[PDB]
Amino acid sequence: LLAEAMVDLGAIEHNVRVLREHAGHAQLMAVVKADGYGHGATRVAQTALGAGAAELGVATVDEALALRADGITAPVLAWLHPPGIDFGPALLADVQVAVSSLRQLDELLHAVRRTGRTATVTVKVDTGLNRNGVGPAQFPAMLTALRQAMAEDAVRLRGLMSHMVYADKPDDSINDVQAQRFTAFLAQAREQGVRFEVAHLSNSSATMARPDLTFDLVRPGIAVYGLSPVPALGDMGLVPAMTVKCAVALVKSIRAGEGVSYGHTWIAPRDTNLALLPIGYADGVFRSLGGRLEVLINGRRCPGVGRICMDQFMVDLGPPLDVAEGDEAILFGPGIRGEPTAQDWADLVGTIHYEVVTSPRGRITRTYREA
Amino acid sequence: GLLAEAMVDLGAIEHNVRVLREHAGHAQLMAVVKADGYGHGATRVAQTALGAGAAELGVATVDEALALRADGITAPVLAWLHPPGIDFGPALLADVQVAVSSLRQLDELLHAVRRTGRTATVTVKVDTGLNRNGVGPAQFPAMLTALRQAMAEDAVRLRGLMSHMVYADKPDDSINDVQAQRFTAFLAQAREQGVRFEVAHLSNSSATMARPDLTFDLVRPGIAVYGLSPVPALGDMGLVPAMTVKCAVALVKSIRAGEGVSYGHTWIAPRDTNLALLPIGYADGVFRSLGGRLEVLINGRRCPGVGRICMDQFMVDLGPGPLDVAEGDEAILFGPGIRGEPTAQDWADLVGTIHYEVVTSPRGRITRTYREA
Ligand SMILES: Cc1ncc(COP(=O)(O)O)c(/C=[NH+]/[C@@H]2CONC2=O)c1O
Ligand SMILES: Cc1ncc(COP(=O)(O)O)c(C[NH2+]c2conc2O)c1O
Ligand SMILES: [Ca+2]
Ligand SMILES: [Cl-]
Ligand SMILES: [Cl-]
Ligand SMILES: [Cl-]
Repeated sequence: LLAEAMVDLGAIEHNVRVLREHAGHAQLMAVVKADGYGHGATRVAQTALGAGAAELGVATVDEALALRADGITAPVLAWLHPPGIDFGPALLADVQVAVSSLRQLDELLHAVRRTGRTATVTVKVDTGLNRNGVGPAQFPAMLTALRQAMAEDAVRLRGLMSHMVYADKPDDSINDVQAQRFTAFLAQAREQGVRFEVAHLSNSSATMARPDLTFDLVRPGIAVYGLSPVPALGDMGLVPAMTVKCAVALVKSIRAGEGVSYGHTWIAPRDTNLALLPIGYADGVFRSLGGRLEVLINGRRCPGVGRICMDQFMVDLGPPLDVAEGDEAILFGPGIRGEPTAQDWADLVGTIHYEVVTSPRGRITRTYREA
Repeated sequence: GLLAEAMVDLGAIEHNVRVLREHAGHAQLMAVVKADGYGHGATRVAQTALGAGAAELGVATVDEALALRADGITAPVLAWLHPPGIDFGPALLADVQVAVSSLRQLDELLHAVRRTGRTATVTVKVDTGLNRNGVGPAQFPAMLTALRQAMAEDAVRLRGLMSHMVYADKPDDSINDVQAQRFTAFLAQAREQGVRFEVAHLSNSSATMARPDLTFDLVRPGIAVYGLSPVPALGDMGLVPAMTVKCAVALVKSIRAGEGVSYGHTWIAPRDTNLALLPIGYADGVFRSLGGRLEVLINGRRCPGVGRICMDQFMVDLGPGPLDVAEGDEAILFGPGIRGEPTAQDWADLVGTIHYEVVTSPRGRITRTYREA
């Protein structure tokens, strides 16, 4: 292969087992939206379920239907629905739907009547993010509609959910505030004669660092992929599952004073040897990494030199060569062999590793190492 | 009923190709459609460019060429980036032109000619200063002697000499003239050794539009085909950006002064206002670093992003004025600018990159669609 994003399903399994230890008695919903954060939703889901995850979480019904089409029968919850969605296919495919407004509930109920299939409903409430959750003042009307719908077997009241303002800051008191607001939502439900089967608030950071805030289920995403939910703490016992690598396509001699790549932004201070790596920013190698990233080749760090192009970049091998055409360059991975990590890229680019792992594409073929 | 789309206006593609052809003068035009047409769709852009006067197509890899051929493209296609040890046989059998950048690569190609019995239509990619891949002056004489023997037995047709410019976006710089002179030197070496190339090409979009004095037999523009200016400091250069990225407004909501929005509450409302949720994010190619910087166009008005861009969504501020946005309305993230929307260059400026990277970013939920010419 020209380049690959190898997903170690053994690491996925390890991470899920670590998360289950932190979750204690709470069931685990593995979040595999965005094609498993770039790792492959279906393969990650299968591995996570086999390692004891109880359920799957995705953003869209489309993502849930793709899992269903691949043979996944485990519970799948979808929580982001565009205007105009037809909930009918979700119902016929036994996809759970989280509603975040009375309009969405009414839409879902019309679909229940049309398909004849009871909806397994979760309600998504806002406890601070201020995105699409139902707000406190609108919750009672939703409870009343839900209770009436439940009283005619139109819905099963499965879940109450909300999402944390901090993905990476377990010590901030907004975590505590959100949990208290969540408890207050549950008290509202009680006052309106409504009981949810399960309630869940926790992302990876809360699961691993705020077990005192865990409700009935946890909903980890980033930690399933082995990426630290609190980077300042280190790897938190997780193993990043994605390794991005590519073959050395060319080894070329350069004389001192020669410029390299567009604009000649790098000029060789010495006679040296370069490696051409045939992936670039159209493949997810952020152009801002130019002149800052390093790769690992035959156990040695080799720094990028010159601009990242659309489909290639150069690294400096130094001055007799220990690298041949066809040898493997590791761009990032768990770090086991000394390679950079997704967090290293995030630091260089000014982003977070979530964005790093949803970047590889194009010539970077996704592959799998079995557990 | 798409949640989001990258709408490619093929009438813009046609316009841009006709503009490039005018600038090309006496030269023919090879449309560069690598990286899936710079994210615009290699096959659809290729078909349009060919109908608007493009003579040939250029891609990086044989794989890209084979995808065009599989889609029914029969026009000339040149591929110029090959991994070591490639089997060139499939390229030969699919009538893919091959640019070689080393003597070793020529040997691989001739080995494939021997195995398949199919003549290779060869271009030599020479190094005139980029120092990436390309045959250097030291190796070119040996290359010519080898090509002459291969041509004599009809193992190769010697189609092309090519090189690539160090500056994609600065036509005035003297290195452009230096590279053109080095390129002429390669051509003169070939002529003196009795090796005739049918065509020579050096010009990218920048050179094609701004340095007609440096044009050889073909020009090889990419970025300007997609309407993106090859010299941003000169403006749109008469081109029309062909990609419009847009999405449906998923939610409109009011918020109160003092409330934070999105992860980390990095934006706190200074006043009561209305927000819209746009259901695409950085996994769809909306660079996270756009957060708190970008604006979108909704019903003719600029609406700034507020709070962090999430994996699959972000919020924009509609303001506290009379609400003129409904769920299901169209929000334009970038486009040619005709309606006052931001451009890809605007994104490039905000995040510190180039529009080349902007247009190869949209993906995921952003479905590629086409408006016919
Ligand atoms: C051999 C060759 N010839 C013409 C073009 C077309 O170049 P542009 O007209 O400037 O788009 C390209 C494309 N180069 C891409 C652009 O971004 N970075 C790159 O490496 C090319 O590799
Ligand atoms: C409803 C819901 N529940 C759990 C998780 C899992 O969160 P995490 O453990 O931090 O990966 C997410 C993921 N949210 C994001 C990741 O990147 N941008 C985002 O908006 C989520 O939307
Ligand atoms: Ca409307
Ligand atoms: Cl959501
Ligand atoms: Cl929310
Ligand atoms: Cl050579």
